[PDB]
Amino acid sequence: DPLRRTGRPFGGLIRDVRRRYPHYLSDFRDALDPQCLAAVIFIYFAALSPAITFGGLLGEKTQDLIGVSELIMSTALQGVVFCLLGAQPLLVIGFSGPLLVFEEAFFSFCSSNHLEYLVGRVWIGFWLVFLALLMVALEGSFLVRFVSRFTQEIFAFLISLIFIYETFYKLVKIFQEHPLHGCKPRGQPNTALLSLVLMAGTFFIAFFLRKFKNSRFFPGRIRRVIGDFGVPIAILIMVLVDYSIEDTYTQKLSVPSGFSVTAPEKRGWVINPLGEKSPFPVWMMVASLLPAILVFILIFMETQITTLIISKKERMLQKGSGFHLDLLLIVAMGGICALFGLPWLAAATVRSVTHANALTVMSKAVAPGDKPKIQEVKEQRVTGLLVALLVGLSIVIGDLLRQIPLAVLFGIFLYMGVTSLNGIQFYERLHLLLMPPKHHPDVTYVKKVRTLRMHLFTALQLLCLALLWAVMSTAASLAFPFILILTVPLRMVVLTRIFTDREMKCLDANE
Amino acid sequence: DPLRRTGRPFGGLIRDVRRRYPHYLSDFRDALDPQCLAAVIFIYFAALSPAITFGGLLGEKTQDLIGVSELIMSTALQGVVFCLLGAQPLLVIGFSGPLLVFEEAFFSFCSSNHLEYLVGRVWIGFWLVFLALLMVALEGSFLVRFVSRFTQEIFAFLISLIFIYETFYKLVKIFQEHPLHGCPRGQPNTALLSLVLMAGTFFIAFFLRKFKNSRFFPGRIRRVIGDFGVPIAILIMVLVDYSIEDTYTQKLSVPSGFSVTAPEKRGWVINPLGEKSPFPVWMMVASLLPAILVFILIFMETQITTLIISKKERMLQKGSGFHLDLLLIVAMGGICALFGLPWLAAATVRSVTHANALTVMSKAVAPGDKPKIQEVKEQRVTGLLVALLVGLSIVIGDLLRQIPLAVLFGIFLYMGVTSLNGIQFYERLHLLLMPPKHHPDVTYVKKVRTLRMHLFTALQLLCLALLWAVMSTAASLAFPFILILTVPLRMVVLTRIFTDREMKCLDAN
Repeated sequence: DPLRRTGRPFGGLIRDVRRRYPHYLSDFRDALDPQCLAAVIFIYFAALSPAITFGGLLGEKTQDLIGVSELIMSTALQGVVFCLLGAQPLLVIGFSGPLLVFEEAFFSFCSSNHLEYLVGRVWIGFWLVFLALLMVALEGSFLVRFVSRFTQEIFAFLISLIFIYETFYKLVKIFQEHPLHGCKPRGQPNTALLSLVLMAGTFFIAFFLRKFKNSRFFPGRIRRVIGDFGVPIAILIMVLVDYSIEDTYTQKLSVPSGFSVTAPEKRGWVINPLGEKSPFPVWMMVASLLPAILVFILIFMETQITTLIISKKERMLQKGSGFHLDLLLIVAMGGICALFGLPWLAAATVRSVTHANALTVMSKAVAPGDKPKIQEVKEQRVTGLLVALLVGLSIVIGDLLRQIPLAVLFGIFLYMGVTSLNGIQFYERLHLLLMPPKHHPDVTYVKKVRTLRMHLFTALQLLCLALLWAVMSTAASLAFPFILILTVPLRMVVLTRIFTDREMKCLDANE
Repeated sequence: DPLRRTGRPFGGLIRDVRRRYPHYLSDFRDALDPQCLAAVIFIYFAALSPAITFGGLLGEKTQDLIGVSELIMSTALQGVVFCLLGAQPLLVIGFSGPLLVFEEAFFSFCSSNHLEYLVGRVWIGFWLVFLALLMVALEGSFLVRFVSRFTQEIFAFLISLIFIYETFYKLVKIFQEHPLHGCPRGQPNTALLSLVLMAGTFFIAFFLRKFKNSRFFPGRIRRVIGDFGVPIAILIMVLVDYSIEDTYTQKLSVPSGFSVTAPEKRGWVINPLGEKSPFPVWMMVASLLPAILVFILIFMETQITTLIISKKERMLQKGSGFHLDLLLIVAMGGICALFGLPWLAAATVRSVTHANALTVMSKAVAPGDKPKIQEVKEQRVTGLLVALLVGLSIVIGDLLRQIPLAVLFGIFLYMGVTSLNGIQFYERLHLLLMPPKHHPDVTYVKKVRTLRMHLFTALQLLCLALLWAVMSTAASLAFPFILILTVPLRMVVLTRIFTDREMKCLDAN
């Protein structure tokens, strides 16, 4: 039982480091497989594009204090260190929306009170390091055992839905800059339709090859190899198709040139903790505790729920996962990186899920029946390290990257968002709403539960998800982790009162 | 078996006419059931669009006014009289692909010279009447039994391939008139909007077809929504195009009012007596072979449709018809060819949709296996209400002028793709590249070796390749002649190569 209170200081840390580290050479040996190369190529773009997007947003919202170069360097360094010393290497760490919101709010607060920003974040990093050390010393990470399936699925569904909304929203903003009138550049013709065509083509080739992977045509080995390289082949085909056209203008991937600060005239690579230009007030040094607590809560909840979803019993993970030597590493790396002005990072749920299920191997079942189960996952320490190094050295190259339009990557992002949905029981119970009761499958939560007492569960969980989305989209979105935490007392009290014991045991269980 | 000879010249016609007409009142009375109205709606929506789009291609290709209006009024005129004075009033008389391919070639041939024209077409049409009368009098309708599965599936596959290829030829011809350069022969957003529209309509129709037989919704609503796939896709795409403010897209070209030979004096009737130049003898007395080829096409299509619809499994009590339908179709087409208009045949897809939409289901508490005997709503009303409603849609040209021309091509692609299901040539062609251990449990895979089955499929593909090659290059007016000599091939060569057991499971009725 990984989530057990030993009763001794650093007990969980020692248990994790003795459970995972013996299987070290096995991780580097398991990487010899053509599937690993496809996983690397698939995840490189999915880890590079959000870095550029969020770097541009952060640079425009912070007066070019933190930009694209800093975010790329931070992601590379933190990913390399984590994949070299982490307990669970199937995690992809990167910048996200809540971190951006917190950074912009802190910048506004610092500007309002005439305080330094980069110097101010150093003390937040120090307090994060102290809090992480205190929590690991007291082995307080055993509280994850109280996060049931009722909360692991709302979080996953909400994150995967936002990933799809923000992908359809990037095409409306293209159609709004080049409208169909007829006659960085603006108002060009044939651009919006070309972007739509490229995105649709990439997405449809992705599903076509995914379907062909599990088909009956061709020999087995060729079929599996071709089905593994679905995303790279789709990307290559659509990039070549766009390269053939010579006159129409399409937006293309842009990266900065040279490892340098975005604003070298007002910033350096090293921040003095006590003062840059004017001395830093003493009171803020001890009043910075609250933002540290808030960002610690954000990082902790995100990383722990992602690890919980990844380490389910259905997904055959055998080497083991560490709930203690993950938070310590992530928070310590963030606190150290804050001293150099680089941003903080947390595990990305959709990227981690995609990375995990792009390495699974499915067994060969009989012709009739349901979907064949999962045989193995094939985890290792090589893919994440390679992806981090590639993202780090994505600056020296970039004359090659300038030929890849953004429209092509939208299809890959839509494919990722759609594929990441399957596997959670909330989605299947949402499917069961439409079907008539005589067509329901022979699953364990429908035979022992009345049909009308499962739709009530689904409706309550949808209500919780809608409330969460409404709270996130309003002006005060910094309370989102607290609202996410508040569902646990809901399940332990209100759902216990409304439902009976047997229904609660059947509907949401460990397995 | 109706396909027997009694020695009497008109013996088959007499036997067939004294089999349904005595039951005229029975066929004409019981038509008040509400189940027929839904079938009529389905037939109208499944038959209106192919007629209008085929007429559009005729008008844009022939350079003579045979566009939309001519074909619609032809279909209505043929259908009304067929329903009144014809036996087996379940056949739907529609324009098919092979007739397009043949008459395009004939018009190209007559334009290569300068003395054939529509008057030459009329001289073609007269020989149809003569030859049909001769064959019905001689009672040669029994030749249907000599055309087994080996030829029907080749014909169907070739027709589907031609149907598919013509859709991808207009896309290539729309990226050339309006290229994709920067800043109607060049309008900017015309080349890609058409592709978007046709892809959208094809995908919507395909998804509705897949959803029809799914596990969602009560099932009656599911079947109703799945029935309206093509109309719903067409409506959605035409609304989407109407929402766009300023972008050139080609629309339908139906003429308003009754129009024929606009830059010419004479009316609908065509005079085969020297309108412009004297017509020599050997372009009307030797103008008989294309009549033979058209007769072969019509005869094969109509008789195979009648065989398909009148099987023992599709139980039928009133009676069948094998001679009078052919006589009526060919003679009436030949007579009406001198009013312009295209020769018209009986298509099987619409007919079987009529048959299974007018058929009562099992109506049993036991799990469903196949539709039981129940009753069949044999009527002469659901054909008339379809033909008249199709033919009166010529004063509504204002609404049809807003339809984009790419949605129709999406519908062509959908029909050509969905018509490939049900012919054993297609499943054998699929099996040609599966591993041998994954082959299904059909009857023609256990009793014959894999190599012999693949040899049969490869031998059946060479005939298709030869027909495709001869259909295009220069002898496009002789492709119905190879579909005739493909019967002696199976008669002698296939028997000499294959054994008796293999050519009883591979080629089975």
